[PDB]
Amino acid sequence: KAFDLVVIGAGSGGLEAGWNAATLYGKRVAVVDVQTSHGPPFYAALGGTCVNVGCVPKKLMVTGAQYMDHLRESAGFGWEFDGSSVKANWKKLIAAKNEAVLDINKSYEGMFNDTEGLDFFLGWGSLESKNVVVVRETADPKSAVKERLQADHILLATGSWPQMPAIPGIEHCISSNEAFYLPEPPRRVLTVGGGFISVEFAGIFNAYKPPGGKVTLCYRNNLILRGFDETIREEVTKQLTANGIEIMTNENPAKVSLNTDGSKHVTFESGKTLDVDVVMMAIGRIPRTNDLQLGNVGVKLTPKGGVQVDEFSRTNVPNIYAIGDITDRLMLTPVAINEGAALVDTVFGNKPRKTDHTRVASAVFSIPPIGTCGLIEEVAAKEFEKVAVYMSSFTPLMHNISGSKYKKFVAKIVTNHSDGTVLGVHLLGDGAPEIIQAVGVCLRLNAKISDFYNTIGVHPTSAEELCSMRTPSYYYVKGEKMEKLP
Amino acid sequence: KAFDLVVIGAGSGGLEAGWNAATLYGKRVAVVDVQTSHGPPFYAALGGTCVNVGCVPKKLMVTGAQYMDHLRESAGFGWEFDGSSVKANWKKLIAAKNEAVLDINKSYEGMFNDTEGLDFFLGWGSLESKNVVVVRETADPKSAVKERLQADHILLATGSWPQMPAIPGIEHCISSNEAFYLPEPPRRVLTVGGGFISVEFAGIFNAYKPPGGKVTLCYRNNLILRGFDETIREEVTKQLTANGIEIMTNENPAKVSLNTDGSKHVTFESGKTLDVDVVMMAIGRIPRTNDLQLGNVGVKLTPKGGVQVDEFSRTNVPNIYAIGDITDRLMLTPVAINEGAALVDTVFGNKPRKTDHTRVASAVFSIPPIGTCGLIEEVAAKEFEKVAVYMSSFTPLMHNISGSKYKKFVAKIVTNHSDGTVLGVHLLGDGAPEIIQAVGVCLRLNAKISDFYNTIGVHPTSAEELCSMRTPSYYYVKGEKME
Ligand SMILES: Cc1cc2nc3c(=O)[nH]c(=O)nc-3n(C[C@H](O)[C@H](O)[C@H](O)COP(=O)(O)OP(=O)(O)OC[C@H]3O[C@@H](n4cnc5c(N)ncnc54)[C@H](O)[C@@H]3O)c2cc1C
Ligand SMILES: Cc1cc2nc3c(=O)[nH]c(=O)nc-3n(C[C@H](O)[C@H](O)[C@H](O)COP(=O)(O)OP(=O)(O)OC[C@H]3O[C@@H](n4cnc5c(N)ncnc54)[C@H](O)[C@@H]3O)c2cc1C
Ligand SMILES: Cc1nn(Cc2c(C)noc2C)c(=O)s1
Ligand SMILES: Cc1nn(Cc2c(C)noc2C)c(=O)s1
Ligand SMILES: Cc1nn(Cc2c(C)noc2C)c(=O)s1
Ligand SMILES: [Br-]
Ligand SMILES: [Mg+2]
Ligand SMILES: [Mg+2]
Repeated sequence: KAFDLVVIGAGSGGLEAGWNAATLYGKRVAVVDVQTSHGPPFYAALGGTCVNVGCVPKKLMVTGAQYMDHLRESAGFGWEFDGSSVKANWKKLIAAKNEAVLDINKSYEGMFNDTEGLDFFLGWGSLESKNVVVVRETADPKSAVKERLQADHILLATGSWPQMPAIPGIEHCISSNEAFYLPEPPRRVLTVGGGFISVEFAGIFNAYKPPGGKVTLCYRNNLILRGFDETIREEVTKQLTANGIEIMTNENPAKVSLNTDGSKHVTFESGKTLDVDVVMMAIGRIPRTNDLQLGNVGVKLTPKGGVQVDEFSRTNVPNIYAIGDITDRLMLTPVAINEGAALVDTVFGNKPRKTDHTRVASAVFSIPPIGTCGLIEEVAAKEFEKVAVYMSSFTPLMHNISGSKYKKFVAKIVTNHSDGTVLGVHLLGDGAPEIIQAVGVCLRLNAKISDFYNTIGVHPTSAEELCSMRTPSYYYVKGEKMEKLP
Repeated sequence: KAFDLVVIGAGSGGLEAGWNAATLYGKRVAVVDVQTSHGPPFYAALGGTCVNVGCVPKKLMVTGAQYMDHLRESAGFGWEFDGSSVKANWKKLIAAKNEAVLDINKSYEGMFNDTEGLDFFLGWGSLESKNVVVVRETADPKSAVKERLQADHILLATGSWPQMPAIPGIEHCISSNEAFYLPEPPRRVLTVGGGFISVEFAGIFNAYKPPGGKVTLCYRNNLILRGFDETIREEVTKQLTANGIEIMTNENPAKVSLNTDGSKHVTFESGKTLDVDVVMMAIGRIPRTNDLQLGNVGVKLTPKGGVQVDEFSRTNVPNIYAIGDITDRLMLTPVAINEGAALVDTVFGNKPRKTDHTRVASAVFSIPPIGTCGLIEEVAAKEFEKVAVYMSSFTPLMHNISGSKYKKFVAKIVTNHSDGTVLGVHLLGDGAPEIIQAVGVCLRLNAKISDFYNTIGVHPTSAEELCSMRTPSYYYVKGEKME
């Protein structure tokens, strides 16, 4: 019942911290989660949000959705078929995804049993005191104590949870959590939000919709994918539109009612209406702090609800740390993992290390996908006197043959024009997520535009475009956009 | 007519050199090629081997061949269709490829029309003297003179040509050149060679073969793709086999005769026999120096037939340079292009530059594909006291669902273990050619394994494997493997 480390949440960050502590420093670790395998009622489970209702299932489902493009595109390369026999069996996709996620759930179970002093506890973690975690049967603080855990160090890794706008008929709407388990693919769906989860799911639904189906994505402002490169935001919008997805910008649901047939009558703030079979809210995720009872030990939260941390993932309470989505910064699995590894190398390995939250490669499995690392030009332009933008945007040849002429590949490099240093790389097109990973290493090594253009291309690839840009397309000078320097 | 530079071969390296000399250095430039557009009789043409009968068309045809796998694999993700109603129309593929190649031919035609001081001449270029290129009607040096071009500077850029073994019945065999123009897809095809062209064409033929067809690849040695990472060589063998390609290793054609029905009767050195519709020789490519009459100026060749060059692409004759495959070093379009730029910068820019032929990212568009940059471990292990190998090999999750459970993604990093410097990165699996490009930039920046494993992964990707390897799988210490 006494542990070097107690971790609340057996997710991306929590398991990395847990496993590393146990196996790298022979430490004694307790990991708490509410559920041992994916799905209702708690959705996240052993493995965390990414494994159960996140990156893993989403990617399998986006891969499934990609086959709609492959069938259509194959014809240009001489593939012949009756397009009339083509059906997208959503139920098969969901059962395959479920089997894949369950096997990972079982993978982690074996990990805990096989591993000395690494123990899993089922139930709800909360803080009783500085050095005691209590595991309860429910999220209610009043429920039975399954366990009392003595902790030299406590790690909070409870991640995040979908925010559902408090509108009349929100109970008719789902989140990404329920999207993973729909028994049937919606004919008509409204994905609410302009971020990666809304965009990815619009893609998935668009491929699996029954005949005369329609995917509508709404976003409360003017242009989806805030924080992404502007060229890419406008291009993804076009390419989603080109593939039959209806993008409603400057629109936001005001309420939902059930029609008598069980469909959803959506009324927008603008007064517009839309009938859909599914309303999926993806307007944001919020740190899961409530249920930990942070009032009991005085862990400080931010003006946004995230556990306040320093560079070393330390709370205001010594021995108590927080990593991943609960910190409400970059909500990415590899960041959570990095923070967990760093924390344990600091606290248990006597090798202090801080996660670098700059120059993080990330992706959107939009169709087609985004791969990005480092600063967008608007952000670079406020920090640096002289910023150069290099841009190549063209439909690759195979997509002239495929018939998908709308699939422009976009490659942008943003530099500090004073020394050539690459500040950001932004890709839109097939392969972008794979291309961008080694770009992350390049940025860690402080690569300049001349390091890219002096490297010999791999031909033929989209990636070689990154090694073919020698001349800026335009600049920002003291924040001002212009074709040419003074 | 008088030119600052005459370029023989309007190819990857020749066009880079010509354009750079004309537009960046304001030189007057002549370029010669034997054909204005792709295909028979001379196959390569304006644009070079890559455009006409290489990288460009082959990548399109592999993309086409990849849909066979997308067809089968879609079913695991719930796609449901009439499997018996699906046909691979090779005629449509070839027509789509031809239009794509012709469009490039035409744009090069336009580039010559619209670029002042860059002139294209049609026919066969050779050296009359050290400042005179003669353009003639045919490869025969007694053929009619079309032009005589006075040249301050001459660039040899004629590329390479398929090697055909002097065996009985060679005339009943084709090379990659003819493979691009087969009117119908062969039911039975033997690809001869373990190199990238044989492997890539085996994948193309395998996808478009008519019902009950069969692709056989034969190679003289024990394991295909010599020069590639050994783990990758064994996996690509297994993955080709799993997709119905017969890999005949330690086998080589002794002779070919025609069966009565016009099919090819192949006799292997081992006595073995195989009847096929097509025999594609992909056993090598040799520099195209015969037709250049280099004996007229005394340009030094190797016994191989390549033009010998210093690191600046200089022949033993001043004002005569060679770049690209004719130099028989690295036969890649981007290397030829790099050599052309470096030469012109050197000669016309007084900006002296040599192409680094080390740490060049390359690909094989096998199914699945390879991406590689830098040294394989066996090579590193001879040149370094301590070599670490970081290896990750696993069927990615999507391929458990797709049913292609044979599709292991291999990621291998080879380091100098004394300081962690990455010497080589070798990838097998979907995306590998796209992943390896920015790896080339890493190796230029002398990336260490710690630069890889301290970089935060993009998830979920195959590429993140490169950033998830903290601990060597095994070592070479003074040439010896130690697990
Ligand atoms: C739809 C979707 C798609 C995504 N796609 C990607 C992607 O492609 N790439 C990417 O990098 N990221 C992606 N993410 C984000 C990624 O899932 C998260 O950043 C990551 O899982 C956060 O890790 P963590 O360690 O913060 O917590 P999580 O992995 O969320 O783990 C939290 C765990 O804590 C448990 N828990 C919560 N409260 C308690 C309690 N009181 N007691 C016990 N256990 C508790 C939960 O059951 C859960 O298992 C996606 C997210 C979603 C929702
Ligand atoms: C099937 C195949 C696939 C390939 N795939 C790839 C790949 O994916 N990626 C890659 O990087 N490389 C690839 N290559 C290699 C690439 O094509 C070559 O390395 C590149 O084209 C060589 O460029 P170059 O300038 O040396 O010559 P080339 O591009 O071959 O140009 C030589 C030109 O000279 C002309 N010529 C020859 N003799 C004469 C003469 N006497 N007078 C006038 N003109 C003449 C020819 O008509 C030709 O246009 C492939 C090669 C082949 C055969
Ligand atoms: C720094 C930057 N971040 N990103 C990607 C991203 C991530 C990760 N989460 O939200 C956005 C937007 C950019 O494109 S600039
Ligand atoms: C017709 C259909 N058959 N397929 C398989 C396929 C083909 C053929 N090319 O790309 C894919 C993917 C479908 O997904 S509908
Ligand atoms: C150095 C290395 N070069 N390569 C790729 C390659 C190329 C290009 N031509 O022959 C080989 C083999 C490796 O795999 S190790
Ligand atoms: Br061998
Ligand atoms: Mg245990
Ligand atoms: Mg001209």
